[PDB]
Amino acid sequence: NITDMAGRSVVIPAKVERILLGEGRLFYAVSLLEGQKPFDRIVGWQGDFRKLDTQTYAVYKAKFPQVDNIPLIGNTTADSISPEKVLTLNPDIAIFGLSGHGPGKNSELVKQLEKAGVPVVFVDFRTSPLKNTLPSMRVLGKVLHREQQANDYIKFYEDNVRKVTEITSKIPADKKPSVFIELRAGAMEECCGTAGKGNMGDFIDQAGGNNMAKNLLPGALGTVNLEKVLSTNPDIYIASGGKAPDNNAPGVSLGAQVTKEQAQSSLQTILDRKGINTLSAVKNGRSYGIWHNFYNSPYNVLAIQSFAKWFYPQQFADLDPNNTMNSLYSQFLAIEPTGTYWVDST
Amino acid sequence: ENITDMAGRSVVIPAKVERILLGEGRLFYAVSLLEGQKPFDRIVGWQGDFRKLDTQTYAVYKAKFPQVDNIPLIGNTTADSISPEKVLTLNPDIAIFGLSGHGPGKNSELVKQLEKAGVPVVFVDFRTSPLKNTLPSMRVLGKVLHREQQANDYIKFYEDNVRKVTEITSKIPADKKPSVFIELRAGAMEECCGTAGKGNMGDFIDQAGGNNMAKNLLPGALGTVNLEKVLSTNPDIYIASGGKAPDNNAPGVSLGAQVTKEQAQSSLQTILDRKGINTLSAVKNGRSYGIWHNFYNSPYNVLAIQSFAKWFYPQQFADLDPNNTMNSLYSQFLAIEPTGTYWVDST
Amino acid sequence: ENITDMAGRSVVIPAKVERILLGEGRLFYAVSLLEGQKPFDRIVGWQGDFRKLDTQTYAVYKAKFPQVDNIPLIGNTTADSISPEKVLTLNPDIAIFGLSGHGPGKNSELVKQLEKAGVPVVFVDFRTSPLKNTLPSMRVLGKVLHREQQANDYIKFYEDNVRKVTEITSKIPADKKPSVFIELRAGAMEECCGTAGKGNMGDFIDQAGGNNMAKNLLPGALGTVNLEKVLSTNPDIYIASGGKAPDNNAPGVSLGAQVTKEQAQSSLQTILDRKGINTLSAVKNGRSYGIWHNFYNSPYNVLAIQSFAKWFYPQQFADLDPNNTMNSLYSQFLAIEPTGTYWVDST
Ligand SMILES: N=C(N)NCCC[C@H](NC(=O)c1cccc(O)c1O)C(=O)N[C@@H](CO)C(=O)O
Ligand SMILES: N=C(N)NCCC[C@H](NC(=O)c1cccc(O)c1O)C(=O)N[C@@H](CO)C(=O)O
Ligand SMILES: N=C(N)NCCC[C@H](NC(=O)c1cccc(O)c1O)C(=O)N[C@@H](CO)C(=O)O
Ligand SMILES: N=C(N)NCCC[C@H](NC(=O)c1cccc(O)c1O)C(=O)N[C@@H](CO)C(=O)O
Ligand SMILES: N=C(N)NCCC[C@H](NC(=O)c1cccc(O)c1O)C(=O)N[C@@H](CO)C(=O)O
Ligand SMILES: N=C(N)NCCC[C@H](NC(=O)c1cccc(O)c1O)C(=O)N[C@@H](CO)C(=O)O
Ligand SMILES: [Fe+3]
Ligand SMILES: [Fe+3]
Repeated sequence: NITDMAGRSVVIPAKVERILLGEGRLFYAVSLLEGQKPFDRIVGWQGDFRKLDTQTYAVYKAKFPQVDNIPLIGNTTADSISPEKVLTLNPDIAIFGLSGHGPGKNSELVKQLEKAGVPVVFVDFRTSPLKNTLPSMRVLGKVLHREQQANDYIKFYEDNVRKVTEITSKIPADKKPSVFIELRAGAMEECCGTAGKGNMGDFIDQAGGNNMAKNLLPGALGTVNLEKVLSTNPDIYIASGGKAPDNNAPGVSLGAQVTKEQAQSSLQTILDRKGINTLSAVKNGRSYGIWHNFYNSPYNVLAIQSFAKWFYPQQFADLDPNNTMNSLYSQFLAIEPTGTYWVDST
Repeated sequence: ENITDMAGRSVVIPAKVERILLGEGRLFYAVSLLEGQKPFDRIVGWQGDFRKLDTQTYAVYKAKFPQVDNIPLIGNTTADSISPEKVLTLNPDIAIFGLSGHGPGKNSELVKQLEKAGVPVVFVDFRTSPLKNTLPSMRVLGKVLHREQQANDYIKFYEDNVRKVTEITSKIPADKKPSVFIELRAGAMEECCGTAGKGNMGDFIDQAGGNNMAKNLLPGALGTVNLEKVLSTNPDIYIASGGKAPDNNAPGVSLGAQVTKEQAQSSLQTILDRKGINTLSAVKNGRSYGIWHNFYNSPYNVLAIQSFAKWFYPQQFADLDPNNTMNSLYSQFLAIEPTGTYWVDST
Repeated sequence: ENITDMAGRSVVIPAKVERILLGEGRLFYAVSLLEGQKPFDRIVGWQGDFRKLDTQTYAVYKAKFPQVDNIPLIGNTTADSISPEKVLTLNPDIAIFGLSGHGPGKNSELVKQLEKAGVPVVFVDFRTSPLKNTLPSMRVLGKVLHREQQANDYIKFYEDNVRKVTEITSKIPADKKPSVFIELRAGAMEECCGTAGKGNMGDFIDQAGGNNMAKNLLPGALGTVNLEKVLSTNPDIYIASGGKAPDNNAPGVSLGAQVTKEQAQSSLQTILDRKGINTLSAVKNGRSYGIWHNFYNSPYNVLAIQSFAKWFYPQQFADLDPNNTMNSLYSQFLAIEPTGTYWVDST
């Protein structure tokens, strides 16, 4: 038996072959365990990975066209999941997130699955990445019978994060740069989405930054008004996005099918917005883009490294997130790394 | 032919023993010193604490003895989870229990049931009063299990290896002794900070010539002291106990048979990086250490008394090496090979 | 409604409060700023520290309110002496506790008992982290006791009176600051010398633009530094805290509601005449002072921050008078008349 991220006891199945993904992008944690056979044990998933990660999807489709035939249990919201379609896939395990675009610990679907005799595991990369990322992988390892892959990934992760924390854990608060992260910048109805005590805030903390929204918000995600950002006038501005290159909607283009030219061109649009464009950080060129889906992925060590190099350029001159990304893919994944997951303003 | 156990009770020695019941699984450690190359041959069943709270030492014995998985578990990790029915159907001819711990005590119903069933019960203790009880416990186990030679051999080994410490620390006056705080299962409890009073690992601090800051804060062998009380006392030496497996992302110190030094140093450091702890003088000065938790209930505890002495007086015990003591212990008495890290220093 | 206390815990605000339990008696000081001319009307019971460790302020309130003697004492001066049974039979509708001090903390059993009984518990702090916690504590007490107006009035008063200091001392560079040692309950402890680190009266030294010599000697808010370490550091300014009653022949500094300037100066001098202390440069040069100890846990601590700034930079704060601040505090908020000596200079 194991304790999941909701504190609940889960009896590990003897053999797993029918994994249900409550949130599609929980695939990222699964991908680190399944080696060259990524989709072999997925009976169905939330449609967020296919619809909100179109780039990473297309790359896996070109090498694995059977991905199109994995059933979508819903669209991009917990409320759109048919519990009936879920149960007819006869899962032998269901992986859910404490938060996100899929069911949480108190949903009806979780109770239905408990009545059906199906083990449910809660992980978390989104609410409390710092507390939860590694424990989540340890647990997924045990319940999916991929302890070796999991232990390998934890060692890789700890080592690559320790490269940052060995330095930033000793830096005193008054020497840290102030940071604002604008999630899905440009692309929300009301500006400005950001992270508080949690989510990408954990990355700012680890990378030795000072999140200006840490004390403005009670939860992991929330909203701060444009004028509050202008008034705080933080040292460093970071925008997250995952927009596909050939999408004329507002947002930052980043992901597997994005070139540096397009990442720079679209970040600039984001930085040219009224108000934003007068920020000291934007004028001084301390303005950056990070791929949004790192907000819910155990690949988040790539962002902690990208934030650290932006917060202390020379102290992390020698650190290369692209090499960490390449080591990750070659050691663990079944596709080749492409595209741009981070960008600096021209 | 009768013996007095650690509960003051007389126990008549069985003519032949072949079905030993272990009230606490980790009481196996005392048994292992007697059974030579046939460690599990006489164990009918045991509490699940050894298998579930000592996964590393378990796995090593499993690789050499896969039949260990088939020894029945009479419960999980608490006295209240033991089914007395499963116990009695194993038809034990002796039951070994601890005065304290994760198994039944002298006043439990199960002890009375066993007395009604005609089964001798022996109380040992390595946990409440290690200094008073460890050697008497082994003497007794020797007599009731018909391994007097092994027991007497282990007592001589133990006394000699402890005397290496006490010859020096017994002459040191109180005012030249270091203040010490031991945080049991540091990082891994709900509320900080577990420790030992007059008993348990406190006995080891006493013997090794240290001054346990919790000796007078607590009435019993185990208890709790608040973080702020530790900060305020600001002791010269900080020690954290743990037994966490390397592959366990829960909080705590990794130590045991399957732990490397790098793993032990990295995980001790996490423990020392916690708010409050990290401002301790002992932590800043590098007088910060890790000890394997299960020494809190094992006659192998001479290893800890030695590690403490070398931490309490580094140069006066430069020449003492607990690893040589462990290697001699294993080769003389056990059926497995010593591996892993049972003690670590901070870098 | 709901609020966040000083332990990070959410507390549901009672609709009406009429039975306040004080975990530490001297938490009364925070309550007194809210209750106007009816100070004791809503107190069901309190720790005995206010009555036994603040005999002077007690006696003054007794002369105007003799019913104070009938408020139940839930214990003496230590968390361990509180009967949880007597507490629960008072049927409190709220309990106010301190993160630290002579009453229960966030992890005590009594706090859990009260949670089981359906009684809201609020943690405040004037003692561990006065700078971070004093004003947030008052805002919170305001909300849960339905005295938001009084609380907001006191915060404005406090901020303004502290700003009179910080406007000046916040711009002073470290190398122009005087070194300071504060000896808590000077002369009156078994082992010299109690003091404050990064917290407690240390926060006041920081705000008043001083350099606390124990800031980096200690991990916690309170601790101990040896006499010789003080002598060696030989700080610019020496401060002794006390609250001893005039007619008490025990050692310590006399300060409080019933102490005259001459009793405060005479008793400070005894404290400064002690072996070792009397060779300090600060003592010989007359930069030696007394501060009333209970400011170590009171939202009236703005009086200590102001007394400190005036000792640290006499001419820059020539025009500042902490006595006017106390009188403005008493007249605006309290139900008694200010008397006695809360601070003293050596002649
Ligand atoms: N399209 C919707 N109606 N909901 C979206 C899903 C869940 C929601 N998402 C976010 O708040 C969010 C914020 C910033 C950036 C993102 O990518 C986001 O997905 C959400 O998290 N809701 C909370 C509270 O209900 C939760 O599920 O815990
Ligand atoms: N809690 C909400 N109602 N909205 C916040 C999240 C929902 C929605 N998110 C996306 O469209 C999205 C796209 C790519 C990756 C993601 O994680 C996403 O969450 C959203 O942000 N909607 C905007 C309007 O488009 C909004 O509601 O502000
Ligand atoms: N999981 C539980 N509910 N109880 C655990 C077992 C019994 C308990 N153990 C400890 O207190 C303990 C403390 C520090 C370190 C350890 O390894 C521990 O096992 C226990 O000792 N109970 C006391 C009193 O009930 C006793 O048996 O004497
Ligand atoms: N007496 C108690 N109620 N708790 C303390 C002991 C119980 C538990 N112990 C262990 O997990 C354990 C592990 C390895 C070796 C041991 O000897 C153990 O006791 C424990 O400490 N639980 C924590 C919370 O999980 C706690 O009590 O706070
Ligand atoms: N009478 C006792 N045995 N203990 C008193 C408990 C409060 C204790 N007080 C001090 O340490 C103290 C030091 C200097 C000056 C003072 O006026 C003091 O009251 C205390 O603070 N305990 C801390 C740490 O244990 C706490 O409760 O967190
Ligand atoms: N926690 C401890 N063991 N000692 C520190 C404080 C205990 C005691 N305090 C007081 O008597 C006192 C008086 C007025 C106001 C306070 O806040 C007080 O704490 C104390 O100082 N004890 C002395 C012995 O006299 C000591 O322990 O050195
Ligand atoms: Fe989202
Ligand atoms: Fe235990």
